[PDB]
Amino acid sequence: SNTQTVLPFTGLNTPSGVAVDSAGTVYVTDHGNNRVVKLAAGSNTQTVLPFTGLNTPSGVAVDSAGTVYVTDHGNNRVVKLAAGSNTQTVLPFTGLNTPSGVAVDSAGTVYVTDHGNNRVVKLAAGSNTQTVLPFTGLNTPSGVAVDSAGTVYVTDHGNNRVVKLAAGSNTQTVLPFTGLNTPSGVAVDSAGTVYVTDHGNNRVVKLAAGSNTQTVLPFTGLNTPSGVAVDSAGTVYVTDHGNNRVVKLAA
Ligand SMILES: [Cl-]
Ligand SMILES: [Cl-]
Ligand SMILES: [Cl-]
Ligand SMILES: [Cl-]
Repeated sequence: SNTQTVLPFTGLNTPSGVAVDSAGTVYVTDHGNNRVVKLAAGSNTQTVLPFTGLNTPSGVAVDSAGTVYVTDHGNNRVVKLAAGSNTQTVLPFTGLNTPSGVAVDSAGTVYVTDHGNNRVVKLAAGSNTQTVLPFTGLNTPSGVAVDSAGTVYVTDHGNNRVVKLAAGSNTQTVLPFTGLNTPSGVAVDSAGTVYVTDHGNNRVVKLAAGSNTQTVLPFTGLNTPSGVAVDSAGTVYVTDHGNNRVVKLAA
């Protein structure tokens, strides 16, 4: 599609992350209002998720159980809320510094871009022991995504590039995007196509698995886009950060 739609959220303030679940419900970190909002497909009435004490939250993810995970950026912590629960829990990460993105794989492993420490950390389901992933040379990494094969994709924000690590690998590779400015968000769909918010160029770009030629998606009028998600139908959702809105484009 080249007809973008603005989702009917209301009262957003410089939103920062977006996630979409298997039913098409959209979840947004409403960064400047210290809250997380949720909108079912076809609804025009958002709700606010009952997180507690968030400080300029940045990243959001939703797992197969519908549990919502948020990087509570200003509190140096990651929290999660089971669907229909009113009580969040704090995940047992250690040493985080303004965390910025979060992803969860099919095994429940939680991946976090530990932004201010230039690293990516992960926690397995039920574990208290985080691991630092063997990326190298990251500058203020800003988004993370993980595909069905366990390959981890990271927007290396300060180095204008996207890197990936295959499961079990100790050596990253750089994806062949071109011309990125301070990339923020990243998403990967079931076919392995990688979508990136090219933050400083006000555009969203994508790269099919095996391709060396990116495509620019036909969004218009974006301002410093900040997060991206893709649903099972291939619809791409972007937090249009500087325009206080969320926009989508069917494939
Ligand atoms: Cl901001
Ligand atoms: Cl901030
Ligand atoms: Cl930064
Ligand atoms: Cl910005």
